[PDB]
Amino acid sequence: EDESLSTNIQKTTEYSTSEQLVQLRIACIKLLAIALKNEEFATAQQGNIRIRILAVFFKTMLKTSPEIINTTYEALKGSLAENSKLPKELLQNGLKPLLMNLSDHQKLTVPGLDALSKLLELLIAYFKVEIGRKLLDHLTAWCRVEVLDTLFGQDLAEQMPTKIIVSIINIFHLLPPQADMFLNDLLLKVMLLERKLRLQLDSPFRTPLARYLNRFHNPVTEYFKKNMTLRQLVLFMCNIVQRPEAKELAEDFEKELDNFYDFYISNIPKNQVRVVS
Repeated sequence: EDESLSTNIQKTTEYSTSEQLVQLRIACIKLLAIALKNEEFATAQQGNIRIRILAVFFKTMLKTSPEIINTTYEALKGSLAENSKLPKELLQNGLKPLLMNLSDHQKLTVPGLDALSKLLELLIAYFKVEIGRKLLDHLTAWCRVEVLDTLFGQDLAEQMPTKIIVSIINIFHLLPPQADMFLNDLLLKVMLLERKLRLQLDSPFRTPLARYLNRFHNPVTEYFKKNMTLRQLVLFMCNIVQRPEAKELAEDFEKELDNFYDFYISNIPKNQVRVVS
């Protein structure tokens, strides 16, 4: 009910003006991106006028509509080719409400984490990899027992904690490539969450974990070779590799079958009680 209109108010009309408003917002975003792609037309005019619309581009990554999010992500990835150091103040104001939403609030949203991923496809302002610790803290606080007791009795694809956990696992894919000490914790937590929901087939959060695993995919082969006595890890990895979102983890396994052969052949006579496994 503010200055977007002249005579067509929005407190008595729904879906007749909201779609037109969304199309108007994405059209203005496309026009600003096309104008910003032109040199000396919006770049060197008035000094900081591209900063004034990059603040708009960071302010529009909090709308709940995914279409506006995808459009402004296309605008950012088309407009940040002409990057500069001079943006240093709006980064402490653009991605700041989302990172403050990420804190000890315990009520995260799905398009908020979607916009967090779309902003997380950059490499600046989160050089400290401590976002993963808060993400695992929120993941452990979303896979509790009391919230999973609300999951009892219904399905597992229309529930809000399932979508939140899927988004949390999904934004582990775009983390900075440091020494991922959150590999073992994340893998054990997803396997314990699958065992606690007692599902032994395809699960909702195996596709974001496959997108996490095929990205690094060098230490996960050694983590797999260090744990082959676990039946559930073998079933989990054999279901992950067949997914089309793990096209490079598949060829990482095809050149290591003989190591698996020598492992199982040399480890049969040590036990001789779990040979069928």
